[PDB]
Amino acid sequence: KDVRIARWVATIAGLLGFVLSVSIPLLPVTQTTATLNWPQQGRLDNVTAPLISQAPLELTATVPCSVVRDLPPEGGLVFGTAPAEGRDAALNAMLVNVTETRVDVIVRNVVVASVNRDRVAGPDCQRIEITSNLDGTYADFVGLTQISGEDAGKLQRTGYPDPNLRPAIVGVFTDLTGPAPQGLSVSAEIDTRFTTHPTALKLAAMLLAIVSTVIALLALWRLDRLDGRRMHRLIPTRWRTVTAVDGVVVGGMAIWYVIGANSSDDGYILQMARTAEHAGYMANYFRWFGSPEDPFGWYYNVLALMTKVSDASIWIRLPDLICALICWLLLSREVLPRLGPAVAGSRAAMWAAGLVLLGAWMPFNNGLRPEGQIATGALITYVLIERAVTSGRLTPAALAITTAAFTLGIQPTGLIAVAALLAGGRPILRIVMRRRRLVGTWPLIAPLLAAGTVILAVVFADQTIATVLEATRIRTAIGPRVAFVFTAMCLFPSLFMMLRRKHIAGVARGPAWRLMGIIFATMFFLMFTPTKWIHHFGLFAAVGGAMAALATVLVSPTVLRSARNRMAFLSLVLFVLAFCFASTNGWWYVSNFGAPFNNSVPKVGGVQISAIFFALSAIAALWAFWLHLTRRTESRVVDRLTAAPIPVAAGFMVVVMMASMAIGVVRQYPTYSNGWANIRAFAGGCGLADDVLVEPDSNAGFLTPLPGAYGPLGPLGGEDPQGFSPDGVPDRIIAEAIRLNNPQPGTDYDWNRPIKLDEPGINGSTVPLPYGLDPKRVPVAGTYSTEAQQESRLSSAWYELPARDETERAAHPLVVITAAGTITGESVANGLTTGQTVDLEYATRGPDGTLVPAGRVTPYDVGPTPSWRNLRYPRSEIPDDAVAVRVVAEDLSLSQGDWIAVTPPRVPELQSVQEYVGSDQPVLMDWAVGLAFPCQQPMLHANGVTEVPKFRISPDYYAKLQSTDTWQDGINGGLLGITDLLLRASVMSTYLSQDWGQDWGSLRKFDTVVEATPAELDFGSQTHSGLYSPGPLRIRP
Ligand SMILES: CCCCCCCCCCCCCCCC(=O)OC[C@H](COP(=O)(O)OC[C@@H](O)CO)OC(=O)CCCCCCCCCCCCCCC
Ligand SMILES: CCCCCCCCCCCCCCCC(=O)OC[C@H](COP(=O)(O)OC[C@@H](O)CO)OC(=O)CCCCCCCCCCCCCCC
Ligand SMILES: [Ca+2]
Ligand SMILES: [Ca+2]
Repeated sequence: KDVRIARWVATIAGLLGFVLSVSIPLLPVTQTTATLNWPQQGRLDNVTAPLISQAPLELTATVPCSVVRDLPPEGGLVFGTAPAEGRDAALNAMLVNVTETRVDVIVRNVVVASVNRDRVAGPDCQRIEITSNLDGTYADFVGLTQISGEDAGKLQRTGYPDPNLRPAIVGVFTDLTGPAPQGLSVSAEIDTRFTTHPTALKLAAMLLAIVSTVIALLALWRLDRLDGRRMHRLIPTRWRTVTAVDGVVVGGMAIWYVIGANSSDDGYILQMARTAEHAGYMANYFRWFGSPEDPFGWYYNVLALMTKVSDASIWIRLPDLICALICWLLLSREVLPRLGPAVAGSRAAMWAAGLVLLGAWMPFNNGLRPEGQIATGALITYVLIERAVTSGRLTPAALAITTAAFTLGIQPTGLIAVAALLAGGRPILRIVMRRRRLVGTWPLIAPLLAAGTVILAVVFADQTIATVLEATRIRTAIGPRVAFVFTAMCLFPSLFMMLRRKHIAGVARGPAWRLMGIIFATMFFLMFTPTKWIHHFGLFAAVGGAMAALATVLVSPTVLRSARNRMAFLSLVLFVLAFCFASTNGWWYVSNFGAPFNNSVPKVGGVQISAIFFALSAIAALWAFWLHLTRRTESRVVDRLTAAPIPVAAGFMVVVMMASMAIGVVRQYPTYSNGWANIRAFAGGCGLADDVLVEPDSNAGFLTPLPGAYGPLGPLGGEDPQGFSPDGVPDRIIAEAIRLNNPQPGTDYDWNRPIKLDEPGINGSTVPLPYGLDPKRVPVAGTYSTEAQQESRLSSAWYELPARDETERAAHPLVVITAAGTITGESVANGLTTGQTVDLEYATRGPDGTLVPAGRVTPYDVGPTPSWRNLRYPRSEIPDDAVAVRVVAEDLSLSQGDWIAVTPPRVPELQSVQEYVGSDQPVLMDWAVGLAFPCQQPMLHANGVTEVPKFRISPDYYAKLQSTDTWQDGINGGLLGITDLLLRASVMSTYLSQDWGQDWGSLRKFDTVVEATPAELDFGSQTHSGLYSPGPLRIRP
């Protein structure tokens, strides 16, 4: 017979799936082992090898005694794991130095083996053995002994047991030259516990597990088919017909996909995905020491396989569109009819569902973070559980358990899906205790275990359990957007109306209560979550639309035979809308450019709009009170107003968002907008790089001074300069920064530079200059003083503008003046910045062959005050009769903090970012700017080692200072330790093509402290047990 066959098959297949799937984590795996030796080509030349883990698994080194005899009297590095002139190299690295009397080994601010030099060069000493491993950091000087102290007579071994004392390796640097001596050699064993590939056994077990689970579910299907019920071959009318709500939702989703905003964590996911295939494992790439997101990481591998085609924004986030359409179909054609005949008979409920799904999908679930996919999985789970309860079969329950497992394996906030299994638990238990009689217990229970457990074969493919435990150890040791509450405003009324009246005429109790309990359970899980509650709201997009479709029926006049309650509900909706129109931080970093309200709350007329909604709420509530006092019923006006409040509210918010985005596009057309760039991607577009402009050499367009008799200030002051002095700038003023006395991460080389220069400029200046300006070609004038103050003027010489041509005039849209002080100028974030006057006065050549002025131009001064920053003067605001131009500066403030400093102007020689950086140079793109710079190549990493970057792109000042500098600091596991220790940064002069007051971000050039070349690593392989760990990593002292 076939029933007994299917029983046996189900049992054996499910048990095998459970066993093998539990065993996948503990099974062996092949790891590639890299190691690094510094003398490579038999010559003493420096070498770079930036480890992303900021420490090796072990280090050994051997140094003869003769090398000390070869250096000069003032020797230096015999070797070091970072350059001696680097930033905090003596705090983060190993250094073997010779200070003219002592041969010192300095591990991180710790002096191990400090020994005289006249002994090491003697005839007794032979070698120096240095070893840093988990057992400690020790150094032995063979042939010698301790002469002084309590340790006298015993060997010259010295050091400390501390596994957190292992150095940070970004190379092997020295000061020696020539051939290599016999014995000098280091050996670093790099940590590569994450980059692996499976054995044949593990792979075969995973494949057999998936096959057996499929076999078991097929056999359980053949067992569920024992009842005479069948699926009819015809499709129903609802899946065949099409409506207008379908068109509205689909069109809105498409238009928002192209034109609309994007989430905040996009570059995070994109850079992880792009670097995963070269690495060999999904790394976070910004934090936590190259540790993976592998326990919740398979969607990222889907994105990584997608990146092999293109990295555009219109392709990599197609899953959002797919999942949106799937949610809409499953919600309109499987969720609403099963709630009852009332729902799916009305149109208002369908409009409510569609519009709420739109409004919740818009700010959050358009991007790359998987919140919308989680919502889709939860909806699929609910649908399959309801189909199981209705049809009485157990296969959709198993498929729903599988879907819940995967939805949890996307992101830890997928536990919402599991809530469905907690709601539809007792029905499935009833089914199991009902079918236990006909067929036994194990044929049913085994496939469910196999379904729940098959996720371990996908989640632990390229990883083991020890790696995951280590990654969690690091993540726990180190630390860790319009408001929408349609969810709550729809959960409260449906809840109270299901509690008030027991049974509703034409509505199902079970499905509604299950949906409501799902939502309450996940809100419970989320209030315990340390992250802010409002950020995780895209999970309630589809289920929230379902609850809205339910709520629009439980408040209509067909059930609520009282007007006062409906007016109260209207007051509630309007109060909610006011609370959502007030609390809005804005949009995030590229959608907030052309939006109407960028630095305020909405304000039309003469007072904010939230006040108008609170006022409408007040009228509604007082009207309800009057209805209560007149004790009337069934007034036609209320039946006209309270026909459908929720769809009207949702449509209002939808139209608001779409209008904001379309206004941002039309107001900001030729330069960057999300929609314009995405439309441009089909034609070879590259995003913000196409619009952003940069000066390769920031001294290229300095204008020629006309002839004149001038003073010691030079041509810049001019014929009566008062209160301006060439060295009139404070000690430490730098480019786009403030130079706090205590340091910060991710800072340029200008911070730690000296105060004064060794050689003065043309005029008697000593001030450093920001953007690579050579003080032998660029004068300065400033008014800061310390003995007594005075009112200061400056009116420079007429600087001859270049020429009168059209192509040149098109390529040269600016005249720029570098200045530091409190200067007035327009902007976007904060317009009309009050302060002192630095203006650009232009001329028109008279008929006598002589000059005479016409007017002035006011700048666009974006950037931190009182930093060295570029002041922008467009050439569109200048008449084409212009031939000459001068600076006019006034200081009418006797306070010691209101000071001015200026340089001469320049018509820069610009070009785009894509024309200079290209798509082959490595770049350190922060986690905010990856979706606008897709064509740029990030700094990959493979086998523990990274690539030395040549550039760094970053967001605006406050975001760089508050978000990225702190996230990927070296103390927390980021990449800026490597760059701060190995490289020296310098900020560049960048502009945006037609928004001269917008702060798109910053571009920084990296230069090398010392000349060096990449390393030739040595490879091998080892097979592990699955539970193997070579001790813990270094994360903390
Ligand atoms: C990767 C994501 C794939 C999602 C699949 C969703 C398909 C939805 C649209 C299909 C068109 C159907 C037209 C049939 C028209 C039709 O006859 O309706 C098919 C059936 C309802 O059938 P009838 O209406 O004939 O049912 C009898 C009733 O009329 C009487 O009550 O609806 C379903 O069961 C749909 C749900 C399938 C869901 C299966 C999902 C299982 C795979 C899980 C994927 C996991 C994703 C992981 C997380 C991201
Ligand atoms: C009831 C059964 C339902 C179907 C269950 C899924 C079927 C199995 C398909 C994936 C097995 C993994 C691939 C083999 C594993 C293998 O042999 O290669 C393991 C491979 C090791 O490669 P290396 O470490 O050399 O490099 C990989 C790197 O290049 C990328 O990280 O790592 C991967 O590529 C990670 C796999 C990502 C997996 C992406 C797929 C995620 C599942 C998508 C389907 C989920 C929805 C299911 C609907 C219910
Ligand atoms: Ca791997
Ligand atoms: Ca002053």
